[PDB]
Amino acid sequence: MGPVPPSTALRELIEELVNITQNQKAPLCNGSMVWSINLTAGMYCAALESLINVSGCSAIEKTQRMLSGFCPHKVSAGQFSSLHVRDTKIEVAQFVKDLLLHLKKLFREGRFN
Repeated sequence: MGPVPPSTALRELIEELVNITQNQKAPLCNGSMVWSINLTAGMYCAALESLINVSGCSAIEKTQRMLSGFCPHKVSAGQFSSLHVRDTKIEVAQFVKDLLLHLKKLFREGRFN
């Protein structure tokens, strides 16, 4: 069987992300907040580096693997690409929700990253 197609991976990613945030009573991480990013064609690469700032949260380790599948960006806790602007940090729960609108959005155009 060949790898999972791109559109199929997005649906798998959207369904899994929704499942862990819909049944969440409180922030999955210890209230960890992440830097806001501009949602653009490089959402997976930009979103990944912002998450590299969250450690100890197993609930998102799988998310990190799936996001990498869309962005071969090996980012280290020392290398940063989108955190150039001095924006404010936001709760991870809100970060996923804001990203969720864009995830299903590319599905309508079928243009995956």
